[PDB]
Amino acid sequence: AQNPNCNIMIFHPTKEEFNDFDKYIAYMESQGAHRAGLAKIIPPKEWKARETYDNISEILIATPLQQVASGRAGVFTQYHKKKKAMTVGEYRHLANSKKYQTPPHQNFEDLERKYWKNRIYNSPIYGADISGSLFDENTKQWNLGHLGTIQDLLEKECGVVIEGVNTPYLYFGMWKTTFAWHTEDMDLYSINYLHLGEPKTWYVVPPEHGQRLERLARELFPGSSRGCGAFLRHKVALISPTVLKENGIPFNRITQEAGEFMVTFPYGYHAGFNHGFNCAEAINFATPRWIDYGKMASQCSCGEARVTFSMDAFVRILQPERYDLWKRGQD
Ligand SMILES: O=C(O)CNC(=O)C(=O)O
Ligand SMILES: [Mg+2]
Ligand code: NI
Ligand SMILES: [Zn+2]
Repeated sequence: AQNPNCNIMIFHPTKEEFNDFDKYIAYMESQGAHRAGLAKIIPPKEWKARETYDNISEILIATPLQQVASGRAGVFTQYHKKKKAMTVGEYRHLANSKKYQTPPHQNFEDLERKYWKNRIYNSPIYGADISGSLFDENTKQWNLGHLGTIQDLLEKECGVVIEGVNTPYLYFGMWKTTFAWHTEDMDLYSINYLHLGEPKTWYVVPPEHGQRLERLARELFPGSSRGCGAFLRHKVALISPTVLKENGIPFNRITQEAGEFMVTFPYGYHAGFNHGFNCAEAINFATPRWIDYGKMASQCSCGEARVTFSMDAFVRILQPERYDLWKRGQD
């Protein structure tokens, strides 16, 4: 078996290898990359997502989210308070302010220490989940707005034709902005490109060990666990690397820099934080190997996780028994 310790793998495709997205994903899996839950892909040196970022300040963040924490430094939840709209130029100036900017630090490890020590004491503002793309339409390779759709993958593998669409989302981050522990909707893949700015640190649990993270989460967030059988779908819980190590949970970490892709694999739990002002683009995707994970994915029926139009069809086709109760949660 390839990559039996489930290490995060880093790939350096040539421009020739960068032509066929599906083929490259299947290659990475042939090398065991999925066992980690996360891989890094460094694009060929000749490739570019777009010519410049010089004109992005006019994008609107309609609903910036203030991420307010509760708990202790290593075990906390976050709630998202909605704020007034602001442009990306306004948000960048806020991120660079004395109140919100990245502190002085020695290197990524010192910064990671400072994040886990101090995150809970601040409420950074995250411009998350903004439909749109920053890839130039002329970028033909690994353009996250031109990928084959999940509905077309389900049709090709299973014959069934369903409604729904599959589009990217932009994320504008600042120091301490945080993504809670989660897998993707319907345990899909994700791909994330860091267009610009400061890094993003990721933590990941191997898919084969995801249930160990779930059992710890039930112990650490026991009222949330009684409220919902899949409360990590709410995307609010944080657990630090120190706490994961104290509880024997297998995990890995890696820092993504501007210009780099990350792929998350089906049922790869991940969490992380931004080092400073940045912009990422991400989208979900499927391969044939996902189908079985989609059939088995947990679902939030408490009603909190409240997810897309397109996920309806996935549930209806892959999980017809759940259909009914999951749509009672979503209506
Ligand atoms: O970048 C972020 O805030 C969150 N992104 C993801 O969880 C992802 O790409 O799967
Ligand atoms: Mg603009
Ligand atoms: Ni994700
Ligand atoms: Zn729920």
